[PDB]
Amino acid sequence: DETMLYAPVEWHDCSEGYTDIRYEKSTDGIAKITINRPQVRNAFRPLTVKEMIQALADARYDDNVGVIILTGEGDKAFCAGGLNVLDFQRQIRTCPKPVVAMVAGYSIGGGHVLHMMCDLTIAAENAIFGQTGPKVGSFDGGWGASYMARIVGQKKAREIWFLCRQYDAQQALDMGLVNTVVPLADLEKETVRWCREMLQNSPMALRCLKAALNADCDGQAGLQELAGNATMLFYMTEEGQEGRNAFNQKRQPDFSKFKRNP
Amino acid sequence: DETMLYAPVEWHDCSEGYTDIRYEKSTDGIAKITINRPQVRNAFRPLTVKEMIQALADARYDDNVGVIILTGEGDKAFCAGGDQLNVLDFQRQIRTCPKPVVAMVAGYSIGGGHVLHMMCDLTIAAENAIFGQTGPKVGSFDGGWGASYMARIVGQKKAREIWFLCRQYDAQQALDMGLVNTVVPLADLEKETVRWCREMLQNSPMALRCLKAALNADCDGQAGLQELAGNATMLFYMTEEGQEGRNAFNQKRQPDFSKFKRNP
Amino acid sequence: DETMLYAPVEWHDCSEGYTDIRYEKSTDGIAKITINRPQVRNAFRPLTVKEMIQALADARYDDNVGVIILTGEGDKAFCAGGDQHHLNVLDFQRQIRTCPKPVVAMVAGYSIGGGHVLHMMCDLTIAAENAIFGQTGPKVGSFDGGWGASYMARIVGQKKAREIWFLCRQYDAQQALDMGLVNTVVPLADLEKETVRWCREMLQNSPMALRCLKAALNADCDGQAGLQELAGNATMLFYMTEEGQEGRNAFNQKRQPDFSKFKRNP
Amino acid sequence: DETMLYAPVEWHDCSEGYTDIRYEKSTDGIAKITINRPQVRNAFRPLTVKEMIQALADARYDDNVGVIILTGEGDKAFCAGGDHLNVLDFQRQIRTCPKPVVAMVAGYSIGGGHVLHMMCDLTIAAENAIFGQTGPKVGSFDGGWGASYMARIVGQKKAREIWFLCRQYDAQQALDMGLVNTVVPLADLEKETVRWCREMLQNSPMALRCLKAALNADCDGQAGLQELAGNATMLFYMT
Amino acid sequence: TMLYAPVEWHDCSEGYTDIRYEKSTDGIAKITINRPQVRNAFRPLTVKEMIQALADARYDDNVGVIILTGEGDKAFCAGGHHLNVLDFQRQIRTCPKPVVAMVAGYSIGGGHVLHMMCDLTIAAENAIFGQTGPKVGSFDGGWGASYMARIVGQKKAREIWFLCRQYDAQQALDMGLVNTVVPLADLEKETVRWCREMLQNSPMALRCLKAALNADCDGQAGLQELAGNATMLFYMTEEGQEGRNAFNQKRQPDFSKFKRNP
Amino acid sequence: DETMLYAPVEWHDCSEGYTDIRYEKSTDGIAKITINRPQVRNAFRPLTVKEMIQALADARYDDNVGVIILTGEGDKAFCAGGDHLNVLDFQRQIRTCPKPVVAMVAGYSIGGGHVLHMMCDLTIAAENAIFGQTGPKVGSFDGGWGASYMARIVGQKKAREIWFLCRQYDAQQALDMGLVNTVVPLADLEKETVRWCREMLQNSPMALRCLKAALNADCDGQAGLQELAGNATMLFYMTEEGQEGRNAFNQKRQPDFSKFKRNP
Repeated sequence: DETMLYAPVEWHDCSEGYTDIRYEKSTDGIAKITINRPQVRNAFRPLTVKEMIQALADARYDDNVGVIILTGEGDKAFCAGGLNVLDFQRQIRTCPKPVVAMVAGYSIGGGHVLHMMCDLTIAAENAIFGQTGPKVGSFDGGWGASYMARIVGQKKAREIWFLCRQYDAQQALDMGLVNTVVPLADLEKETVRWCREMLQNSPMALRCLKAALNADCDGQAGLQELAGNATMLFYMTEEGQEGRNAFNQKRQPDFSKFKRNP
Repeated sequence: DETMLYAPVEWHDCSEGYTDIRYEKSTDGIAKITINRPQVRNAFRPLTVKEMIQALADARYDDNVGVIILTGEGDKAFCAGGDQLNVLDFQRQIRTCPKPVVAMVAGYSIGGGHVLHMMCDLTIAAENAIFGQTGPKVGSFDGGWGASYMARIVGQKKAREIWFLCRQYDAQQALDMGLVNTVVPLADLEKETVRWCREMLQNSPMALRCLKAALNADCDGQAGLQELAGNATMLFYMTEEGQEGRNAFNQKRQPDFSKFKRNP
Repeated sequence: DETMLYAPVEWHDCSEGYTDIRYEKSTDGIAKITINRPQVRNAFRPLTVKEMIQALADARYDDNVGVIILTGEGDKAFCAGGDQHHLNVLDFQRQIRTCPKPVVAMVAGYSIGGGHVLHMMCDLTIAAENAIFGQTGPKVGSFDGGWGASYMARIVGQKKAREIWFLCRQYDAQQALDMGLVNTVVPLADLEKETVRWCREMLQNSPMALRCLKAALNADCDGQAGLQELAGNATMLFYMTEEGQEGRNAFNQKRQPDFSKFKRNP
Repeated sequence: DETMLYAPVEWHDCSEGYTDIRYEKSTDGIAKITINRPQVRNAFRPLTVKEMIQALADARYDDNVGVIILTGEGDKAFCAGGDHLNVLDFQRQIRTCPKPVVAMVAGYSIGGGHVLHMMCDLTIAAENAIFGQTGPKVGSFDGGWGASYMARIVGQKKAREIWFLCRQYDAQQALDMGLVNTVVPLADLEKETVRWCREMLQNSPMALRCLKAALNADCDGQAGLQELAGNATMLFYMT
Repeated sequence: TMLYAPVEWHDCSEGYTDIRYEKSTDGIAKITINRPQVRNAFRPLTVKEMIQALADARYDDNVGVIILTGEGDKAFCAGGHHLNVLDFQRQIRTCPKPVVAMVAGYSIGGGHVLHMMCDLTIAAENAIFGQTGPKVGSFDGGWGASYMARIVGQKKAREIWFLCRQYDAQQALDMGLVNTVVPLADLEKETVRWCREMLQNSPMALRCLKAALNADCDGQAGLQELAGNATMLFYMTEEGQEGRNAFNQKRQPDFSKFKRNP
Repeated sequence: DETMLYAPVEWHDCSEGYTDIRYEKSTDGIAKITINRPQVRNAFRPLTVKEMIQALADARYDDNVGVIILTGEGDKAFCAGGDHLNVLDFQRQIRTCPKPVVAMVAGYSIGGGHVLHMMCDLTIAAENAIFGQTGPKVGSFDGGWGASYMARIVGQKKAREIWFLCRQYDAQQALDMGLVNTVVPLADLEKETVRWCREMLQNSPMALRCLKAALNADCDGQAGLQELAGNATMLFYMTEEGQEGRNAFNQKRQPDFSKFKRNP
């Protein structure tokens, strides 16, 4: 249990070919995407987004990977800011595996919306959060606004966007913006523990819950994900197989043989 | 297979204990609930509604029933409405019924009775069918599904016309605005309704319940998500991974989900 | 009035015919449904659910009942969840939802899995200092993607909801309180005393008002299902007005309705 | 019956102080707001919009008025569009007006003028009515109720066609796709419109108000809930 | 020290009976309910005046933010025949400039719904919050209930409405019901500071973000606001000026000139 | 103007590297994606989907492309369905594409193939087009946009009929119910589709992307808001007030917005 949860982690490198990020995977199922541009507090540029999309797609399709971690190189910044990033936001959202934001230092502007899109956020004590749109003539009125309101509520979301202040780790925790705050030195340790707890659980259940939680926000786009999971489940049932069996066996499909539950 | 679809239908009575309705079941999986108060155009009383709720509850739990027909006694009225709010529980019941419910309408479907046919997944209408609301004329209204859901069927302009003026509409009018699925001769109302039921009966009962939930989900927010997510939970229990918990419990061990592959 | 709010409560048993639950009513309008399977941390089985549905329907139609308490027998568990694939619990969930009377979860000890969704469905939750909360689904290969997910997010927010479901940890009373999952935490010895005080504060208010407010709060989540409840209440109210009675009068009097006299307000 | 429905209509003038519109009321409960700029096909300018806002508020507050008709001067145009975006205010006022609003359309209902007839609860169209949007042709658009609400009337495929191509549609096309409620001969336009208004006027004004809010609530989230709850509150003060 | 500079209010209350209406050279408009006798409860005329003043502020090009408060230190607004206050709530909501509730003392019943509708709430240490409707049989099931849930969550909203208790400033802050709590003597300088931080930001960004946040709640009504801001943004771009330019240049619009971004 | 609409269209081949589809572009800005498996009535397999995704992404990033046509090789079929859920990504991609996507349907558009034409903004159908779902008949279903979005097109009664009975519908029936935009002779399918595309290409591309996002936003909750707001942000960057932020940084000074109006 605990000892297993805190066992060391061996990161296998998969960064070959990438320029702005590092991409790594552990034997037990964690993929980590790290923004590697600390000279600029890990702000992203178009290439960085293109690379993260590629890396996240890789994780999605790697059947040994169960959880993805998003983080920034170093301890001073997760991501200080930036529009292909809209694609990336959708990709995080629709990923059937949990994505955890591991935040040390600055998570600001587009970088702040990135951590919010992640299913969970594990913050270090030196973490700082905030938006900058209105101070620099910009804004994210998509998930950056509505989804934030679903995390911290309408009063706080309006404060965050309208004033563009910075919030420390404690403030973030108190408003329910991050899931937990740990000392900088234990950030990886704690983040890896949370991932491992999720890895012990049913991947199909996580996938359906994530779609279900998205469906409270995304209208039909959410229904598409939720119903897609239902369809996938249905193919794995006897009645769902009677269809293909109808072909192979070459005959009329017979569902009269199947039961009808209330 | 028209000789099969239009094959004769053998109803079997199950109305013992009911006063205001008849309740019958065909040998091939169709349940029929008939309002039996033709003297007042099949309007419903609270008793009529209680009975309908019981009968529908029965059809839902009867493993031999795949589809349900809702209709009125005779050829002149489906249901003229509340005999001039228990009906609200019945509407929800039709809504969340995991089997298709079909309104077979001859003559009047008015007021509360018009909302009834609308709640049904499909409506098969005789050429003599007449439709419309009466609330505002008689100082009342159904601002629930009677309003919003109607708008998901005929569009906002037509829904506003139907409710604000309270006119009556003939079968062609209903058909043209998409309020009913088909119009057939009065004499063929039952054979045609039965054919539609049989076409649905040849399809997967699980696929139909999932689709019904999915279509409701476009309208019912979280209540819709509950229906849809509830179907996903049933499905999951019928898979290997969805049985590991149970297997694990029975074998006195920890569940191991590493045995299962992570799909993209 | 402290004295009135903390006055002794007089319970009357209405458990006859029930096997898995107790059902009691107080002289001052509180109905209490108690899961009575403490040997299994009050886990529910199909019979238990059929019984709660029936007791809740009774409370719903009892004009002398204004509030309903849901709880578990003893101090060790509220409800540990489903017992050892039938899903009648979903009907029960909808029944709690559409009940026009406030439903309060009184939680001592464990509220886990399906048992956790039950307290969340309740309008309010009063927790004892020994209460423990959490889901188990993913940990045991199952899930509740209905109100158990979406409605939970409307209570604690999306970050916490994903955490609660993805990790399946257990949370203590202060943890739950801090995240807005329960309404208050009180000593275990005073659980019923405070719960009854909360019920009585609600009982001082208008049943019709609570009914409309509950429907309005549901409507922010339940789309057309929510509008149905809200519109049903408007319909009730309308029937209690002179304009709404002119229809029936015209009929009784078999003349045409005349709404000409009624003002057409802004 | 029909005799009552088709009885002569007698308009009393309430246009004093208005420049771009006419405003009249019948004693049987109809208020009529007419855009009066036929020289430019009844296109509205900012002044026209504040006047309409002002006339609609008057109508809402006149307890003897149960239904409002919005129309254009003459037989050639209902409203050919905008010539400040205060029309968004007017769209919301029509929406939240507790009384039915009927668009009476002769000729052109185009661009901003098309969105105006759609906002109205009902649309009675003459045989010469022509409908359509123009935004994308002229490099603008109405992505509010002009898009979403339109989809709730004619469906998503048609709404995308109307907006993406900006064609003009005749009265028969409009009727077939559910865009207008009826089509009548140009000379019977007011006669039929007034008939529809009188049928509504025979009904419960409280019922109409609650239903309109209920139908808005299927589209306007919490803002629709606010209207509906406001009605429950009004009903409560009568129990 | 620019944020805490003194504030010069200019009176614009001429003609009003129930309210005071003032403007700062700085760009802040302040609508003050002036009925301390009755704890600043509003009557229909008060609402009519508040609607008129808020419209003035909306149309005053020099005003960027609006403050709503009650006269004195004992009450913001104790509550409320015509329900014109519903129109005022919708006007606060659709106002393209942020509206800040400055609360000293009681914000109860209809007065509580009023502070909630405001984008932000600044409370003094002596502020008291809560509903009273069911105590009287009345109720606000519009934004008064659903919107409150979007602020404090469903459990807390049902509690607030069903029991009708009073909550102090700390409790309101702990639930996320108000944005901050400051001493009574600092209420105005703090509120002015928050306003000035907003006044330094892009007004166009703030209006877009306010519509985006409303849009998560108000369905098509919120879409109308957001799209309307899009239409306004479009008229200020080269492509959105091709129609007007084509006409002035006596020629047909030509959009082939413009790029088609991804 | 009609002369221009019916001018010939020259397609330039961009099919290099594709196995299951053809991908072509006209000089006036039309990108066409053709499912090229007529021997199986143009059913898609996972590879087909991956290729369609790549081609649509290319069309999206091609500044010279303003409209996209999706069609199937030959006159007998648009797409007969699946030949495995990567198609869901493709549906999302058609939805969020900031350029109009037009389904050009000859013959069969069934099952997964029917949902595909429905996801397109518009559908131009030939006289011989046939439409329908098959899920429940073969123990499958599309409860996402296949259900809810369909209902936003033809209404809830028709949607329930289409899914529960799994019948086939001819071109006239489809037109009648609002499932397709127009029906043209088979021989003119190409001609008419290009005309419609050309009508769109004369309009503002920015206006079209904004309207498409606004129309999606009536269905897709926060996912639709992301799209609409994303367009608002793009518009904002093209205004002087948006540019003050970038210019400030560029000019080495803190941003100042006092210069801009505070419009009502």
